Amino acid sequence: LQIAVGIIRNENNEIFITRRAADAHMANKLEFPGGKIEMGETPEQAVVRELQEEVGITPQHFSLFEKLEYEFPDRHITLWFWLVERWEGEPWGKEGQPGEWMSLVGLNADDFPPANEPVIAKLKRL
Ligand SMILES: Nc1nc2c([nH]c(=O)n2[C@H]2C[C@H](O)[C@@H](COP(=O)(O)O)O2)c(=O)[nH]1
Ligand SMILES: [Mn+2]
Repeated sequence: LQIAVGIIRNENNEIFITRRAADAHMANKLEFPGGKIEMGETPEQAVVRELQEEVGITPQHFSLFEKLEYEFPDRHITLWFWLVERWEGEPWGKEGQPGEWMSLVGLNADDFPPANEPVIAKLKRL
């Protein structure tokens, strides 16, 4: 299971975070909008499509900030963390999910999935 997520951050060094549903894997956890990279699709396409679907924006000139693999108690997933600094549209809860800007400095890794630990840390430096 390959996963593409977008680390969306504005000029104010804030990132746009969303909270996962109470009945989803890693429920109630904070997260970077993202989803499964589908067949016949590239990870770059997957992140654009996913952000469009989840927060209504289209990533532009983004880079791969981090790529890693994590083993959850019942599944193994590869995460593709894209740093998105330019985009069209305004990020919002397009799928009716909680969404808001969060200072990079005040992020608490414990709030996100354990898989994001290194990314969250590395983030506090760029
Ligand atoms: N969207 C998203 N999923 C994440 C993050 N970290 C992380 O482990 N995941 C995991 C949780 C899910 O098992 C999977 C995403 O699949 P869904 O979007 O279908 O929930 O990847 C993250 O920052 N964003
Ligand atoms: Mn998702």
